[PDB]
Amino acid sequence: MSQEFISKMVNDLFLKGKYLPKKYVAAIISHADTLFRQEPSMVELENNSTPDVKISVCGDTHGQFYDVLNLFRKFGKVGPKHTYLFNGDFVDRGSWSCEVALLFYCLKILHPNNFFLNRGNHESDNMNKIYGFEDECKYKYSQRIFNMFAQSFESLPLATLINNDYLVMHGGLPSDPSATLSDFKNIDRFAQPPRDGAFMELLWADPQEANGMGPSQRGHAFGPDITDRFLRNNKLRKIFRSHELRMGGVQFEQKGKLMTVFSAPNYCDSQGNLGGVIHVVPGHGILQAGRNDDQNLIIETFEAVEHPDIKPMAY
Amino acid sequence: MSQEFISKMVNDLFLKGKYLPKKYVAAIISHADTLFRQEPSMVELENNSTPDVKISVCGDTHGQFYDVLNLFRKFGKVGPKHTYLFNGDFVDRGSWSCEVALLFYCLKILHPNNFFLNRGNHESDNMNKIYGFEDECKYKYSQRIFNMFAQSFESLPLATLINNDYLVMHGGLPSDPSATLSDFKNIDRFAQPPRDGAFMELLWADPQEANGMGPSQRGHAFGPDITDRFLRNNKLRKIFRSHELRMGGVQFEQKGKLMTVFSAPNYCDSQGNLGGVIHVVPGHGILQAGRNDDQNLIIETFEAVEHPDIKPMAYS
Ligand SMILES: [Fe+3]
Ligand SMILES: [Fe+3]
Ligand SMILES: [Fe+3]
Ligand SMILES: [Fe+3]
Ligand code: NA
Repeated sequence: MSQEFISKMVNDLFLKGKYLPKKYVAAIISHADTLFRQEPSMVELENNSTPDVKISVCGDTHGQFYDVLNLFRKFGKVGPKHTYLFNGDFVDRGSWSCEVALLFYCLKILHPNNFFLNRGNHESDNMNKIYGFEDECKYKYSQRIFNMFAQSFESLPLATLINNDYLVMHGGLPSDPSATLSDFKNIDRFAQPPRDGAFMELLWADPQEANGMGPSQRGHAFGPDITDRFLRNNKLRKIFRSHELRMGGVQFEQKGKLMTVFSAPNYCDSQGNLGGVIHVVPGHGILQAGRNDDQNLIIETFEAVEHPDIKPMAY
Repeated sequence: MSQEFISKMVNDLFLKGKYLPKKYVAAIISHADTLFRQEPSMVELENNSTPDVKISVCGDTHGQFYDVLNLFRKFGKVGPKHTYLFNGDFVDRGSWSCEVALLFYCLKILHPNNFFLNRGNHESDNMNKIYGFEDECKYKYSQRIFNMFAQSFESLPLATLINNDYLVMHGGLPSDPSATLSDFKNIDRFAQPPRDGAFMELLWADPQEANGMGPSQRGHAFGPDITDRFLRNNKLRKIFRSHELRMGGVQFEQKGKLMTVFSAPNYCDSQGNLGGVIHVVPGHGILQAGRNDDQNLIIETFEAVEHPDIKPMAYS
């Protein structure tokens, strides 16, 4: 694996609407799978000690390869100076789910210490059957290749902690006031998300602005009182999560205790929304009234880009 | 991965009729899969340069965990002084196919340079469906774990070459007089065995003592004239292969040009056969009239051992 390999794959193959030989796909899915399996259920990251490493957090990409690429061209390439985290939901809906999954896997292999993924609710069997990926995968490669992706999904961490300040999961928090970091750490993640419990809430829960807890519009809703309690109990600053569309790519929520970052711009070729990113860069933050109250954070946004004459879920 | 990890797995888990947590199985199958996938379709091994590394070749084990263990207790453990190669057909028929697959995978991870596998015809979807592994795997673990094993099978090399003298595949040779080592080397192996072709012949063909080629008792039969031609064309000494039972564990065949090693003793709790092994140890061979004519080879054999009150294919 080399940057050379990714460039040819991206430029020579995926941008000409060609697929990788099935032997490479398998090698990639398998090497990525092995890497993530060595990782704890909650990855712990820091750049306090390494001043000039920028950590970026991105949200849903839902197989929008062309925006992912743009995201990379605008915000910079993954490297020793530049870690990234994708907070799940990178497959389904978009019609280049395989191409995103594969870049991410390659990147994981090439920069195992500068590239990170949380599982999102769509990196699951139930979701892929319904929402696109399975069909796209079977069409482009095979049932066996799909199974390989599906297995790899069980290996993805459920949450990632940054600078002991920010906790990041695709969905939200459990409403259990007992819940702690070590609870998330010890989760038996190599399986499908369960019906109830913190495993599913990490992947399914949405915040609300009302206090308390309740059923969501679609797991559960959790109010700013639940977030606050969790943050102070666990010596954190904020929650970052994704799982919901935000017209402005990232949204400052729950009186600052929470941010949603969503990185699938003009979602479903329809929403005309921005995608977002959250640089954690300690002490070089850029404050804005109503968007960022933290001196370690830069919030940027990005617009959708053109993509080939293909529908969403074209498979 | 450590020898510690294998010993607990073997002794504390598999010998008490318990299974590994599904998370370990997946990790193991996946780390082994990755390792083999880095390997060429024909692996090339040598101990000429490293005098005191013994290379052992074994044949079919068909999920007979207890004899595999014994094999290791008799012949010695895999290590920097002691490479091993299993020549396929380690799953199916025997009722501890998962346990053998898993030791082999662990061993591959622990000694990636001292442990080697050729794919055998049973390390395929068609065979596992019919012959036991799929049922055993689904019963003990899950469909997903079975698929993981199945995928890993596509990564296993099709042949292995030793000291540029001995060529080792599970089944046999193609009858194509063009066939060369580089032909085997360049095979797109990550797939199921095809209907015709050198891919399938490496895994399915049987030798015969009559000259020429023909349909086998079950791919094709290949005579001593085909072997000889292949050996001299390719600057080799012998073929080693497995895929057939031999009452004496290893058999010297085709006027010395070929040997069958088979390492599943008392096959199907029925045959009362010996299992075999072929040490290649350059210049410390032990010659026997009618068994070994090569000063680089030691042929040993081993007897079957007791195993728990379980039938063969107790899950099919
Ligand atoms: Fe989503
Ligand atoms: Fe989601
Ligand atoms: Fe066999
Ligand atoms: Fe066989
Ligand atoms: Na792997």
